Amino acid sequence: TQSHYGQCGGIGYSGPTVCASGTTCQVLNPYYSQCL
Repeated sequence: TQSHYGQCGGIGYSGPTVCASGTTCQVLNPYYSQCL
């Protein structure tokens, strides 16, 4: 799973798109999404 402040992933990311419980996957850029 994607750790806090890590890239959950935007378009193109096929792995841990799920963020750690409590953190929100925020798609900042279409390809860069971070777990805040």
